[PDB]
Amino acid sequence: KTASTGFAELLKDRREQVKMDHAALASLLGETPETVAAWENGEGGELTLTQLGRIAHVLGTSIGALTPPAGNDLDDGVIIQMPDERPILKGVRDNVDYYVYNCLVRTKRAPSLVPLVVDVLTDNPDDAKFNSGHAGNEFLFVLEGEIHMKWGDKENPKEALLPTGASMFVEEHVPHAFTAAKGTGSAKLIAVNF
Amino acid sequence: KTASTGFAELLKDRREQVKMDHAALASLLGETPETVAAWENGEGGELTLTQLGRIAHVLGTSIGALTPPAGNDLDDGVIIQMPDERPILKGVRDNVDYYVYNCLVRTKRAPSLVPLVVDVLTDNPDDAKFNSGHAGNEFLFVLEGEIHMKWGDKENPKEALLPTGASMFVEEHVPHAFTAAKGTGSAKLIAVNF
Amino acid sequence: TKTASTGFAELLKDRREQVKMDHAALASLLGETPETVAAWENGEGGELTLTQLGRIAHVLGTSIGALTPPAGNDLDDGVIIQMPDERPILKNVDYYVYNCLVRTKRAPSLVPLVVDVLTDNPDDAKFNSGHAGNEFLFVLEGEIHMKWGDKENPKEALLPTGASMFVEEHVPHAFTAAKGTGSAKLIAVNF
Amino acid sequence: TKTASTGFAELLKDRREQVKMDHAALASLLGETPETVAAWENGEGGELTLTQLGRIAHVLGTSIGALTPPAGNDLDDGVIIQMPDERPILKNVDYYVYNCLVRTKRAPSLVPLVVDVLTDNPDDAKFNSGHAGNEFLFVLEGEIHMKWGDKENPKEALLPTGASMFVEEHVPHAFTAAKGTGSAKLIAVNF
Ligand SMILES: [Hg+2]
Ligand SMILES: [Hg+2]
Ligand SMILES: [Hg+2]
Ligand SMILES: [Hg+2]
Ligand SMILES: [Hg+2]
Ligand SMILES: [Hg+2]
Ligand SMILES: [Hg+2]
Ligand SMILES: [Hg+2]
Ligand SMILES: [Zn+2]
Ligand SMILES: [Zn+2]
Ligand SMILES: [Zn+2]
Ligand SMILES: [Zn+2]
Repeated sequence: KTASTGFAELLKDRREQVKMDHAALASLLGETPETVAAWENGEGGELTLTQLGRIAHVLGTSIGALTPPAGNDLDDGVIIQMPDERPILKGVRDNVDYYVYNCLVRTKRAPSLVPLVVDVLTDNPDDAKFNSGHAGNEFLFVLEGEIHMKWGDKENPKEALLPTGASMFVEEHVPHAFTAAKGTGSAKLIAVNF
Repeated sequence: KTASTGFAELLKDRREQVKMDHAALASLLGETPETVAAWENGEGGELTLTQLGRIAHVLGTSIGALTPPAGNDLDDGVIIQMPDERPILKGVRDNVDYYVYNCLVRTKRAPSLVPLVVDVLTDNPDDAKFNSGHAGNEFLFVLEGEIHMKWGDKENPKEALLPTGASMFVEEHVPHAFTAAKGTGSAKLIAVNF
Repeated sequence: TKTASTGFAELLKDRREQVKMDHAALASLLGETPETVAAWENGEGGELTLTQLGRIAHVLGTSIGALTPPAGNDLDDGVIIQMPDERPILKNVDYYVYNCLVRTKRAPSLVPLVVDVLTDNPDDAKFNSGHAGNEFLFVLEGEIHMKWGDKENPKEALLPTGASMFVEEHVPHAFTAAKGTGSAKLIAVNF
Repeated sequence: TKTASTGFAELLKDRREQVKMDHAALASLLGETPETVAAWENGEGGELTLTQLGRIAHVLGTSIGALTPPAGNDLDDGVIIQMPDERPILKNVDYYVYNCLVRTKRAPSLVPLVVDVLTDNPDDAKFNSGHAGNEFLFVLEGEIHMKWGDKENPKEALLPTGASMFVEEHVPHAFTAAKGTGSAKLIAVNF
């Protein structure tokens, strides 16, 4: 139910898995057997990131293997966000907005799902600044106006115009950048990273 | 480059993996060693689904392990669909349309990605017919009007109203159904199964 | 068949519905009638060729593997045993005998072997090019001379009885018995 | 530390950027200053407690594991060896001795053991409740009496030297040496 109960359980499981008793694990970590027992009784909440790294190391695993998954924030399998709930970040250069990011619903049950409405306020394709690609795949859909999309190698990009209603898939690790089509003022798209 | 070259390569790999020569594999399948060799030389294109099932069985694996992945239809990591390319299926009951499905971009590199614009033509929540849930997760976003969403157990559903701009996540295997809000005529949403 | 065609029948239907194609839509793309597509979804797809399956998977934007069922279940309440008398052998030809241990469709990548290592000249060790998966090894009898990495300048280890080893996916490796000791035996578990 | 804090630093930044939060946004949600969040992303997060990490992961809609680096690499060009003299032991207490074979951070679920089985009374076999992963077993010495499934009415097998077995994830099982044969030995590979 918490980081430390989650840890207590996963710690005990791993330790038993590798056939160590409290004393063996304690001897590897500069603690008493009693202290290791306390962790497994849910008293590990004040362990530091550094100490957790050492525990994972001596158990031949990662901190992730010893900590609980993200958790469940769903309501019988669903989560809903109303339109006046959306968080917003602005893409700014020299106190000029280039993008506004309208954050749509997210869930701990699918952490890589990041959907956004992007207001695209630059209509100078020169302004497009390449990222370096995502860990995951991405789906885009043009809601308003027309997008000038660039992808691949920032030095010699591939480019395309996407009118309203166009849809696109960008594979993991593919660098990309976009603005509105030259001189057309502004555009809007939905981007779903997953 | 084809089903049969893909198979030829995967067949040889598996057979070598389990330490069988052509003769051993041939003796399990009612063929000569030469025939099995021919398959590995790319001559398996006329093998039936049934015969493939038997080959997979005797090799202790699945037909999928012996056939190539979906393939690559991307253009330097991307695929784009223009708005007048979209395929359409209609949800019809007694020659009355309830839904129109406007199929957005798909790719063999991520087969479970199925994005749709759904025109919702029924505004009677009684008309909502539950599916039985998806293999994958689903993201929804209301583009026009207002949606009456139902989910969970069809006998005692959970329900919510989603106005324009609302967004929603439905976990794998969660049954759901939707119409437009009662009496409001019609609505439109984007649904991204992934 | 029953399982392949019945499994194909169910997954075909699921996938078709998933991409919002009715029988008529799918049938047209394949040059078939809707009744033919219906017949496949009724379990009558057993005579479809590998090439035809490739085209169905293509039009459905997916793979043959996605439209076909997993390997079956050959376990007896979660377990499968192999008795020592029941091992298949393949004799890296004449100087290694491969005694195949238990395998299961529920974990097709698991391939455990007892390898009889009959060469004791490390100079003749022949490097493979690496496995697709990891490997665990345990020296059962004798003493093994293991080589790995770059065949031109390999890492090496002399491994007495009871030694154990892990070889990561794609790492080239070779073994012989230790120079002049005759023969050795290991258990190799590819997983 | 270096690796945990440096790894946290990089993944924190990636995730923050991914969900479109600047330092100030993240800092406010955590009751911290933006300079503090900047300091973490500069490798100064080593003293963060398990509880504080839980809250950072919570606000970022993810897990601690997603914000922390994988287990390191302890391999020598793709390989790790363990010599027979180097086995850790745990003595299912007094009648099983567990001799730990080679393990690696590159495959943390791989736990191979030599199990010395010192009880030869099948009546006393104690059932575990099943593993999280699969298991491969090979009878090294003697003869094993294996039980599995329902402890109330188990499936059983007498397994002579050289027998091999696969036990699927979550299947309860127990073993002793065969009645009155004294002792036995197997290699168990959990993977
Ligand atoms: Hg945000
Ligand atoms: Hg935002
Ligand atoms: Hg369609
Ligand atoms: Hg469609
Ligand atoms: Hg074999
Ligand atoms: Hg064999
Ligand atoms: Hg141990
Ligand atoms: Hg041990
Ligand atoms: Zn992107
Ligand atoms: Zn759905
Ligand atoms: Zn090998
Ligand atoms: Zn076990």
